[PDB]
Amino acid sequence: MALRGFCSADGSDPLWDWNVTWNTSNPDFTKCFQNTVLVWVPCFYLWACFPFYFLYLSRHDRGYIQMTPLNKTKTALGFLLWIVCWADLFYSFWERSRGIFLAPVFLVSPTLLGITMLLATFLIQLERRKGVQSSGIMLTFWLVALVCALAILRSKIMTALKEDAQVDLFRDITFYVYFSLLLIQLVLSCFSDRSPLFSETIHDPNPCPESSASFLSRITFWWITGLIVRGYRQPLEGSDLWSLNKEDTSEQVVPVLVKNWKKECAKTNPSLFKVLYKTFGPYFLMSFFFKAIHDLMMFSGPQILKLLIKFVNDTKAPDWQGYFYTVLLFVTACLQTLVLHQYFHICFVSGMRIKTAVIGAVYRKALVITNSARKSSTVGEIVNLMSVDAQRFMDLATYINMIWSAPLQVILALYLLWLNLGPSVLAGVAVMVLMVPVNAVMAMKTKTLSAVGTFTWVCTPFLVALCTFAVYVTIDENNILDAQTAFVSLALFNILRFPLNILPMVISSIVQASVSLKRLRIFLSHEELEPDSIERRPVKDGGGTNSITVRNATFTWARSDPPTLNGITFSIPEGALVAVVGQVGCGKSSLLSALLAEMDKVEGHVAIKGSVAYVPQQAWIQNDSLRENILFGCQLEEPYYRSVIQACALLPDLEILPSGDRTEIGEKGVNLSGGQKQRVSLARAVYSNADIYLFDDPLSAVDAHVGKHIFENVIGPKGMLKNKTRILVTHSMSYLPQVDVIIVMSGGKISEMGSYQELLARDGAFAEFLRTYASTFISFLSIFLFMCNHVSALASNYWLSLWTDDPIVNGTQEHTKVRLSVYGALGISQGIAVFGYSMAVSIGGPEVIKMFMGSLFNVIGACIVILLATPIAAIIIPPLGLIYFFVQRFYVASSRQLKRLESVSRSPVYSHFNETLLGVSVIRAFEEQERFIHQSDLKVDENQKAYYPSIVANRWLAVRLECVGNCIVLFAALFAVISRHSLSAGLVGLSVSYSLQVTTYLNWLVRMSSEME
Amino acid sequence: MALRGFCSADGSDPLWDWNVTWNTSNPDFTKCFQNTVLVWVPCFYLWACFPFYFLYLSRHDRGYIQMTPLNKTKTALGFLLWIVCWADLFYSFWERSRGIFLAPVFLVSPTLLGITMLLATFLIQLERRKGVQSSGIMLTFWLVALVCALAILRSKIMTALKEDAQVDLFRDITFYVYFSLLLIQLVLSCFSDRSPLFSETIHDPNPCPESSASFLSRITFWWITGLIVRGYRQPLEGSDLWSLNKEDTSEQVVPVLVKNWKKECAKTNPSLFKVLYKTFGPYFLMSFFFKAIHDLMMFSGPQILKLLIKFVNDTKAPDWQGYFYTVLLFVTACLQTLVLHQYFHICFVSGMRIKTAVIGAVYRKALVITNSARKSSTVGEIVNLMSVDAQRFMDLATYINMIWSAPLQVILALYLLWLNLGPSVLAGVAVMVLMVPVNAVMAMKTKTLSAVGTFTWVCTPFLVALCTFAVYVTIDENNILDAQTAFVSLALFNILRFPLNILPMVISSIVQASVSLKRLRIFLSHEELEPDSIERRPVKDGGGTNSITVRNATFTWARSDPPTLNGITFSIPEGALVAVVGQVGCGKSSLLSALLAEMDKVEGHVAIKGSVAYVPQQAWIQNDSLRENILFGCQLEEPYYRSVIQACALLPDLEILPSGDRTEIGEKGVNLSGGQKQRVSLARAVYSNADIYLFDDPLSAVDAHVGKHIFENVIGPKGMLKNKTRILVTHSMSYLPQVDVIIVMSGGKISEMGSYQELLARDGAFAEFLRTYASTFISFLSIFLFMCNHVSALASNYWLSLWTDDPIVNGTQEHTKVRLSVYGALGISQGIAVFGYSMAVSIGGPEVIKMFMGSLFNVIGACIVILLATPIAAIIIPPLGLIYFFVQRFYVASSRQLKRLESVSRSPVYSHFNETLLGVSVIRAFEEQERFIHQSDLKVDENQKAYYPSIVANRWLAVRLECVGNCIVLFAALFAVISRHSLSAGLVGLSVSYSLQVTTYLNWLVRMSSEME
Repeated sequence: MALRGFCSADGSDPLWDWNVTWNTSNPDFTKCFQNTVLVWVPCFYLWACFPFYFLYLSRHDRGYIQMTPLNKTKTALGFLLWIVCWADLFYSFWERSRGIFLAPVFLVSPTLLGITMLLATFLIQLERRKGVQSSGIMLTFWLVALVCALAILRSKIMTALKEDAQVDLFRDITFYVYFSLLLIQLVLSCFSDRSPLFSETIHDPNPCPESSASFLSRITFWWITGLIVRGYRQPLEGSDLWSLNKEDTSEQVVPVLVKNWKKECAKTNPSLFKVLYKTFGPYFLMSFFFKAIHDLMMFSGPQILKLLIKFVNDTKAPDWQGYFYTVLLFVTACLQTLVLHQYFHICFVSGMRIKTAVIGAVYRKALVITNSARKSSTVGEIVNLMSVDAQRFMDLATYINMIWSAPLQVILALYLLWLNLGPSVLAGVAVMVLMVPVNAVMAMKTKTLSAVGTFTWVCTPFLVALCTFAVYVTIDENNILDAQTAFVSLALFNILRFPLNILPMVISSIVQASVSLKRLRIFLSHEELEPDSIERRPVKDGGGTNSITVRNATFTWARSDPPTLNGITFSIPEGALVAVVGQVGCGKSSLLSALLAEMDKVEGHVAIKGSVAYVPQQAWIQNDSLRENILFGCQLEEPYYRSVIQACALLPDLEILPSGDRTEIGEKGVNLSGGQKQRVSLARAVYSNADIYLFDDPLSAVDAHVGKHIFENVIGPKGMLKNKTRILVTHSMSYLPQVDVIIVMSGGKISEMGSYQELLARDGAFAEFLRTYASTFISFLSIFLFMCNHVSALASNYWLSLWTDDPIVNGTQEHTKVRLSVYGALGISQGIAVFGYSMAVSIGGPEVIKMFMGSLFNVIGACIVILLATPIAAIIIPPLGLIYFFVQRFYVASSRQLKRLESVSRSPVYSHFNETLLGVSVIRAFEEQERFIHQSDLKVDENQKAYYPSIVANRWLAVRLECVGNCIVLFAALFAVISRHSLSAGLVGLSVSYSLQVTTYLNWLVRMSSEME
Repeated sequence: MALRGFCSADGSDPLWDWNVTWNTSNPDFTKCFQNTVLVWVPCFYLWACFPFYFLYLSRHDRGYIQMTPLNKTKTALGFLLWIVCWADLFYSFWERSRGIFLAPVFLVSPTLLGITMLLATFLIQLERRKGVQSSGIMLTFWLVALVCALAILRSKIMTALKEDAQVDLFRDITFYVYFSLLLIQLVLSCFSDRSPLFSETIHDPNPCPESSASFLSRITFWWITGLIVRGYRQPLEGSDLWSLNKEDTSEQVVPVLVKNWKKECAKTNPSLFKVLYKTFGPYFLMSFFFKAIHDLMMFSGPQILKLLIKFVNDTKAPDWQGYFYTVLLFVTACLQTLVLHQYFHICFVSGMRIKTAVIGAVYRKALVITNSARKSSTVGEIVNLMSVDAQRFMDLATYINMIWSAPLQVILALYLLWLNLGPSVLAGVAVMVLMVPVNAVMAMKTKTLSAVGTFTWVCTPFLVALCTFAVYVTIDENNILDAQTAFVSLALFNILRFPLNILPMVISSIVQASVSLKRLRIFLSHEELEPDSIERRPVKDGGGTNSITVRNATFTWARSDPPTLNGITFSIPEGALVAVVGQVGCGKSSLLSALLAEMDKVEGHVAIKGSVAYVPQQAWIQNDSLRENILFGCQLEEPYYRSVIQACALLPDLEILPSGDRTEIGEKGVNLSGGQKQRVSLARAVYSNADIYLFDDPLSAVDAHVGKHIFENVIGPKGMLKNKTRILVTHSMSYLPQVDVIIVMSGGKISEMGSYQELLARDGAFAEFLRTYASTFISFLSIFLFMCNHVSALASNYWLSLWTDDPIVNGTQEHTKVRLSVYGALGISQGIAVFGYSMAVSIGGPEVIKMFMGSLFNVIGACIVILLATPIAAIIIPPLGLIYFFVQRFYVASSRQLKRLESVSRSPVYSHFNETLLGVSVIRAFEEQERFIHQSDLKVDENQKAYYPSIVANRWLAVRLECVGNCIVLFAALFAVISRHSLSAGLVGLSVSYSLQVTTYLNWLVRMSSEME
């Protein structure tokens, strides 16, 4: 209560009077209020946002924009804005000192403005130093200060020329100068800044323009209009799209997630969503504050409307009041559409940023890890995990914020409806519960009346309103239907309807996401890094005499099975032909694979020296050129290519092919034979030019006569690779005598080792093997029904408006029985007509034309109602009938060509992953597993360059189609307040109510039932 | 008088009447006036501009802009606008047919609007067909129609909502739709068109943007701001300039003038003047119609000011009148500055287009015509005709339109002043004749206190005003100095002053131009075509046996002299060495030159064969590379270059040079000896590789040994040119015996011809010749004086304002004879102060700082006066104190770098013309005179590319610095009309008078006293 004594020494200027600002014909604020609150509010606004902005900006150094003249003039203006406010205080000090008592108010309030201006000037310099072009804080502060100064300027201009007023000629000049400088700075603080000294774009010439735009352009999504119009004439395809900004690329996201997951695993299990909470968490806290505010802006629509009606029925209030509400019907309807469409963008971006990391984390955990423990099917169990489970992590991101906002709106709307009407709404909302069976009906239709059901859905607002009003009127008495009662609930029900629709289908989505999480987690922890290290590396030393060393080796396929190899110990020098002999199923494959770090060793010491080349019995070919398949990464070399082709004898195979060594080999191409595949693999192996070669019956399917030249050309001692180490396994008989050393193993143990001559002289197991084997009319009806239904609805609304304005005498209002009778009769007629045209269209037939005609006729009716209420609105119909039109044609011809590129670019990632998963066994032997990781990175990135601008073109139109909807309410309220002396309450209520339901029906027509056709 | 019965049957709605539009508190037009005149005016405006536009556009086909959607929508909008106006007439016909008498007025107007709408729609398509992007007629028509319809809309909105009247609901909707469509079309018809299918710019990538700009941009000169801003930071030089538009080039103007002049000469200073008038007449006639509107709008300021001053003194007129005049103070002050600056551009372009044609005509006449009759000096008589006479043909273009507008303004202003004041102004204007002496004074100050002279010039308006008012108030006593009398004449004198000063220096310029015309015509009429046809061409036939044929030849140097050659007849075969022998002054040079078609023949037959090479005794070198000088256009050839260098023996000369054959030879370079020059010319001649060679003592200054070596190297029979025809003349005593045929001539007649042996055996005159030639402290004082003078002027103005508002009692102005005394005393004090600071600045010394300080103090006073008159104007001072500033700094730093390129580019054309005039003889001997015309063309075009945008940057600032001046009058009248209840007439008069004189003093500061220092 100190303000009363603070304002003056007599208490004659109370803060609020209610007799000077509201009840007069010329409102004007008092003195103390103007001096204190209007001055203080900007300072409090800015002083509570400086530490947060400073802390946020202390981590985002980006540039050094040096000496633009804008920074030279803005600093000067900010410094000049301080000296006048200081001079005011200096003059006040003089006046106090000499002879005048002036109260402490003049000695305190001015001194804060100087401090705030000094802080703003310093912030401009810091903002320039940290290098950001457009500012989102200076604009708002300048706007607020300008409005607060405009109020005082109007008050002073009104009180100046009243009657011979005595005003000191030292506070007018100061305030006028201050206001002019504020206006100049507001204009000047929105142009641009030149550029940072250095930027990321040094080589790529096509960057996205989002990094360089003004605050208003980013708010209104204007920078996307560049490539939309260009898509209308010139077809859109190829490199016309932009490039990423080096932040969403897969090379800068996956390592962070994999490191955090590895650290969490080493800490110990909680699911990976626990890690995602601490990785991608601080970007969802901005998507929670934006939603709630929007919700509180939804219920400022009806209330104002109610007030307006109460103003029309009063015939003695001052006129200007009717202009105070209308302005508030424009700001509130404007700030609501500039907040939701930013929360949507944040949610979509943070939901897209997760899939590009999960995909990479899955891929990097398959090619080099989880060996010998993979038992799930190769198709539909691993590849499906890349296309279905990871694709259900964007819906959850958008829908996770609808779990608590769904019941809040319902509770608030029910409370307001109960406050307005009374207990009857409990029955009325019961009808709302009674049409929960209607959503049950559409659900069971989806399981399996569709048109009949949707027309009952269309008609159900009428049914619920009629039932509510009948219950309100029939029960009890002495209740009169005013304009507010019958014209507020109609909007409240429409607002409340949507959350009762959104509640289903969400609880199923959450369950499905939770189910998918279990599978993702069980796969990401499906191993314990089996091939960590058991060998002496494929190549560790560049020089040695003994190639393969092994002592006391023992390996097993699985940890729960008896060992298959025991007591394995041998040594082999360099450049010796070693051939092993074993029976079918003896275990040759297991021993052969144990050398490639594909087994589990319990005890033993084994080592190899030099890079290895592997030729498995099964061959795989990547879908590419035969030249590329043979080269396998290495560049061409002549006549090395000719030499290796001659050695492999590929001349007939190259000649028979339609284009030689350039056709489509493998899948999605011509089919070959097994022998040709084996020859191609052998050619690739010999081209690899390794130190040790490891074969596995590479000539079984090749004809023996044909394979004779191959054996005598390369494998035999006459070949060009006689200086390397060769290992060959087979069950052939002919090639045994020409090898150097023969090793025979059975029962998991090696029996004898030695040369062919020594084994033959011994006449032991080899002799026994040789001896045993011994192989050495409806259109016009539909139109008429449409017209009947629409005129029935219009007559219903007109009759309700006429009824709501009946005079009140002796409690009741004349007659309240015939109105209900005619209302019910017309409702029954409309219900008959809707089913009649339902049957007509069902017999004639579809839904696209249905909704198209419905929306067109409804918007025509919405226009004609406003035309009938006031004959001056016809000025604004033409100009608003064109701006919308040009929006509905650019979007259809530009969002239909960007929805086809994704279907083209989707397949390659899945195909590449399937190929890698099928060829991992051979890909790991060559020690070439980084190139493939890089390769599968450049295809996912190509599916996120043509997909990012396919959703912004959805946040464009939606914004552009809501300003049109909100520019009719203002002009239907302003043109109705001017002529309050001749308009009843009902007509104003109808005109205002029909202007709210235009944006929904305008947006429905453009998206659905237009692009489909 | 038919309108009275046309409006209505009983004539109850007459035409204009002051009882309903002017004397009321709510002005509103009547019914018949609204129905007829406002509607009819647009139709008459457009219907009187269609044939002219059609005729002008039927000759300027430029493109085929095909199917822009703007042309698709504008036609539809026009066709829609037609139908509503037709429907109005249809409904009127129905109403007249059924039961209603409605008068013929409703049956005429719609059928007259429909025709205009259809014509506009057709004109859009016709405009599209001929390919013009921006239209200057559609915008004006739409604006006029909208302005006319605004009043009808206001009346129909005012008469409907209030008074509870009855309005038919069939004419409101039609008019509202019509107004909305008009607004939409006005907005839509000012964007752009796409492009013509083909344009001139196919190769050059830097065209001037003037060919592609909107109407508003062309009017406001907003396409030169692109490079003015760019030149501030990056230095301006080189290729940053644009290119011509293929219309001002010298290859497309000179032929037209030369053809017209030749035709006029063949028909037979009236001749040249008539030819110029017939050639460039059409584009100058547009300059007469633009210096008529501005002259009339000049006199619309004093009338409005007088009306406003009279209105302020009235305290019962309705308030809104004060807002009708102020708007008229903005349109009139705006249309005046958008007309003069469009006449200046046309005048300057027409002035520039003449010099580029006169220069080309003179050059094409000089080189190949007027031979043997040139007697004027080579310097200062012909070259001066290219730089002085043709440079005085741009001032005449601008000043020729000031010969009749100078006295018209004087006469009109004198008549108005006499009407306002009376006979006293005749005495006062006599005192205004009294500065005819003082301008004569500065005239003699130009011939030989000058600061004192200009300070008396500054004080002159005060002196003449004081004398006029003293004379007005002294004689008799019948008139009282009101506000209008003392505040209209002050502006009228200032308006009238300038033409009284422009009149001198023009009559001298006209005389000088008339003098220059005589010399230009006497040189251009100097044709006297010498080389018409006298020879058989230098080369006509490619095959023959006799080289030179001559019979009965006779030639003379001049037509008024006895012939020097008579009885010349001889013949020589192909490849014969012919040497002629003559005495000194015998006439060898005359006969030698006669063979080159440099003489005139009265009788005889002479003929030559094959292209000729000429080596005159005097050699000329163009300032270029020695390689280019020797090549003379031909490309280099090896080892031809080495062969000719060895033949000419140029090895020591090339070796001794600092860079060999690459130095700067000739003028502006190193000097060379005469022998080297002769050797260079001989090398050029032999490089020419002609059929007939003609020498003239080419070894006079050459050393005897060097000359002998050259003679045996090339000229002698052992040389490489023995197969062609050689002619040599000399007086040497050694080379005669080795020649084939010797010809001796004397007295103009050839005596004997024959071989050396025959002549020696004859022992005639040859033996005689042989034997004959064988025998042989103030700064602060200046500041104080400045302040005293300015406060004295301010006190003078304030005292006059106080005096003019004295009450009138008994016919007299209270008591006079006391204001005049103090007025004169303060005037004398101001004169003493200005003389004192004159002496101070003369002793201390300059003019730049003088005018700078004067303008700064005057412009600060012009703002302090407005601030004192009304304390609310302080809002507008800051924002207008910045827009001007940024204009003053860009222009100074961008028009100082474009005023230096001309000084660089001026010299080459004069230097090239001098070189050509000195080399004419050799340049014509070689039959190479077409390349040099192009060479001299390519430079005058380079002097007109950096000069065209050096004057538009003067029409930019002047436009940008007059809207600031005209935006203070509006805000000083509006802020003074609001508070008429507390302001006397004197303060309003002072404020409005001082607000006019701000543009002149703002423009004076930027151009002078700023750029100079």
